Amino acid sequence: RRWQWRMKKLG
Repeated sequence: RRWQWRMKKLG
């Protein structure tokens, strides 16, 4: 993963 998001991309 390019980072450690959670659900920011989803929308």
